[PDB]
Amino acid sequence: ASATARVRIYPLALAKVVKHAASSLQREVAGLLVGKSAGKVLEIWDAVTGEQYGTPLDEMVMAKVAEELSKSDKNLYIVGWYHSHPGLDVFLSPTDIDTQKRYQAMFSKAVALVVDPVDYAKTRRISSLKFKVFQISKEGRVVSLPVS
Repeated sequence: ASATARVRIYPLALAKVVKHAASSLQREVAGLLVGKSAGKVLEIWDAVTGEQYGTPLDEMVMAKVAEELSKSDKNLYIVGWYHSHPGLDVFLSPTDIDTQKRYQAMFSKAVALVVDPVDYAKTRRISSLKFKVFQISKEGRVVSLPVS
């Protein structure tokens, strides 16, 4: 359906995304996914961001993400992004589609992890996490990828 067949999100990455998203329920937070492909499987090993957590400048976002990237594993690379949409359920907005298309122009296997962390933050159970991982097909459809 799209360039990447499926995705494996390592627990430390998922933890980082969820902590960010769940710590910031008033905001549609974002960051980068760090990992590597292994054939048709895209591995998400880590996540970084230049955004603030919680209740809160491009110049600060750039510094912070550069600092995080400087500490990242040199055998890994940017494989996508995440975006939280508290209370909106899980889909790519029109804006998100544009962004994802831009990511894919940088790296054809890039993916978009969308999370709605409201229920997780209420229940404190990962099984209440609402998320999907998306890519955009050539013909412009939003495709939801298998995730382990």
